[PDB]
Amino acid sequence: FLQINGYAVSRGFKDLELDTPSIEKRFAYSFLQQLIRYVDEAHQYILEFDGGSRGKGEHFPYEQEIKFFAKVVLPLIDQYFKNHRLYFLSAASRPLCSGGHASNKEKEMVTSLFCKLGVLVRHRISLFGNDATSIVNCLHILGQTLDARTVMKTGLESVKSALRAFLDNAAEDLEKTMENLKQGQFTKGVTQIINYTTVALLPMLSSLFEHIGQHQFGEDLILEDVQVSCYRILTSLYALGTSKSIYVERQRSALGECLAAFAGAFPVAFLETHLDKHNIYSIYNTKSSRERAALSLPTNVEDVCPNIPSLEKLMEEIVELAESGIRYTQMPHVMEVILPMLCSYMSRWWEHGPENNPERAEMCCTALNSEHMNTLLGNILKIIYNNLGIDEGAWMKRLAVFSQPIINKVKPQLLKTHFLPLMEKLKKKAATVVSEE
Repeated sequence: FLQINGYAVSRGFKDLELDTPSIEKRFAYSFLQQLIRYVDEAHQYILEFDGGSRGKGEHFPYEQEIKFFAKVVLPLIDQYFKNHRLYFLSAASRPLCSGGHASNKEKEMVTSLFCKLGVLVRHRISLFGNDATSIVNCLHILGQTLDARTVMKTGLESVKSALRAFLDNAAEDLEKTMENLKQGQFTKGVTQIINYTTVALLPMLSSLFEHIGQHQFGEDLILEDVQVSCYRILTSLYALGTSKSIYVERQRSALGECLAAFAGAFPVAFLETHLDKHNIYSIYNTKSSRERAALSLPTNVEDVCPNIPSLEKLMEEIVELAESGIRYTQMPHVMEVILPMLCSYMSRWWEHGPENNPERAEMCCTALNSEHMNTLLGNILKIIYNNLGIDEGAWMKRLAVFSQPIINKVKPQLLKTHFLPLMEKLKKKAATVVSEE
């Protein structure tokens, strides 16, 4: 009857204010407020427990709080960042273009939570018994969702300094692992540091750097002193790969993948240091020797990676190994480690090579010629041919999956007449479990 008279029944009032652009009230914003506050709360508690445990206070005053943290906060973070992955990943770079700002401040708190979770996971795998796996899974699932683009171009200084302090502390801890396993090689703080490194630092660092390489985040992440932190990381990782000890023999497998991820994430040709002064983006050109005089830099291109060989010397060594065909046990170094180095390196540097830009050639940085990619693919093939039947292994498989990106360069039709011997030998020795291609 109201209708037929035309009386206009109306929504009770009229909106006085609408604050939709306010990022400060959104679900993600508040959720990360709460997550950050409980992470920091876990931090004063655990750092209090650091003094309580060595003292009389054996019984944990806040056992309920720490159990709540370790059994609720971490798995919910894992599930949330597994579900809403592309939400934070979209930074106007075209992923999830159908919609999906996480905003600048959301990405900023994501990165801050990442750094704070790293601070918590520092040297506490034993303290976080049976859940350090949960922490490190959270680190994987958050580092794979970082937004280094936005973090560097528009971020707040505490978060920026936290990210570089995180990187510097990781480099320092792994360096400390380096010298402590060098000096205590003859038969525990050193053992605890080694366990921390193997449990957390390698899988974490591998995940972070593969994420960076796949999202091309190294072009804006690693410029200012992050370059030198990464050089220290590379030198240490290569030194640990060169170290021969039963302590490292069973962690070599993760080391190769971690350093391959590093090579794919790092934006300056560390194997062609004789031509790095062609790189505009290089820290050596950006800050110059005038600031190397002030900074704690070796002021030299080659001496920053002394024990790391050059690209030409690496090719020489591994081709020589290709005709030699030694057994895996005699020298597991190059077999286990060196090939993924060069695979990731050349896969990253192929587009920065001169073929993609025939113009402005020879002022370039990575002289990776089609013959050079063919040579590296072919000598990997020859290695797998002359070492296929000697006890094989899963290192065979990871070699194949690291050669996966390299195969894209060589077309399958040109691959014939030198891949055919592999097919012929597979027909001759079909009693095998390992398969390729």
